[PDB]
Amino acid sequence: SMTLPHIIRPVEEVTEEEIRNICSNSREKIYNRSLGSTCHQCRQKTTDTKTNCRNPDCWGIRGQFCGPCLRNRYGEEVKDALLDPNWHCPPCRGICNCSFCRQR
Amino acid sequence: SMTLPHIIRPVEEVTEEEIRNICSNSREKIYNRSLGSTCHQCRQKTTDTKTNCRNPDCWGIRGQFCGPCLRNRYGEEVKDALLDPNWHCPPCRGICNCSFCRQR
DNA sequence: GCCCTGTCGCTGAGAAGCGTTTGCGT
DNA sequence: GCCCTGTCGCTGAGAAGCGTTTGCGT
Ligand SMILES: [Mg+2]
Ligand SMILES: [Mg+2]
Ligand SMILES: [Mg+2]
Ligand SMILES: [Mg+2]
Ligand SMILES: [Mg+2]
Ligand SMILES: [Mg+2]
Ligand SMILES: [Zn+2]
Ligand SMILES: [Zn+2]
Ligand SMILES: [Zn+2]
Ligand SMILES: [Zn+2]
Ligand SMILES: [Zn+2]
Ligand SMILES: [Zn+2]
Repeated sequence: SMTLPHIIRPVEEVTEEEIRNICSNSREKIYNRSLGSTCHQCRQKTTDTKTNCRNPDCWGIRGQFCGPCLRNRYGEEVKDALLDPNWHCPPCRGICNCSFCRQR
Repeated sequence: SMTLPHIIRPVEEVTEEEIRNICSNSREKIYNRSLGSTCHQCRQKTTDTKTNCRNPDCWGIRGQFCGPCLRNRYGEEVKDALLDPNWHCPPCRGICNCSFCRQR
């Protein structure tokens, strides 16, 4: 299988450092092929904090969104999403507008 | 990867025995977990001859249909499909009416 | 030029087959 | 009953991240 396992992170396990590491400008991202995480929207693998979809039916990394992409494409803040126990990713809500999902 | 490789069989390599082995009644199928092939429509893995999708963009076993399913669900004969160099499976044509594909 | 500082292309990827499985009531 | 002899449920499955990548011309 090519799919990375999806693990749901509880809201009470979100730390201050992770909140401070949410990207505020896409040009300031730090790339890392091993420790980074890929944002579903912009498809860049970087070390900034990204969202975690808490829908049990979600899979893979489709639920991971960076700071700028979540606010610019959906008007939501990553910090609010990380502290929301019922937050579902735009792919799970069927409203993703990335270049791949809006084709069909 | 869980996907079986898709191999396109040329029309000139279809033999008489394979044509004679096309299923004419679903109750007469012979099941075999190792040598059988799965029909996409009825999801039964049997030894009767099934279609081969010749679209290069096809993948997996979605293009394999048994005799009764092809004629009853799409009005096409497996023998005609096997001898058609440009035959595409109903999933490739977006007209599949199996229980999984017609949901969405 | 303006303010809200932003994004898509490409490769290879995209289940399969078991059990609980065989038409409609027009 | 009829003729054309038929089909769905369930489990686990359903990419990810590289390069060619950063708003519109209203
Ligand atoms: Mg391939
Ligand atoms: Mg069986
Ligand atoms: Mg009815
Ligand atoms: Mg799973
Ligand atoms: Mg790179
Ligand atoms: Mg324009
Ligand atoms: Zn992003
Ligand atoms: Zn999700
Ligand atoms: Zn998307
Ligand atoms: Zn079949
Ligand atoms: Zn096909
Ligand atoms: Zn189908």
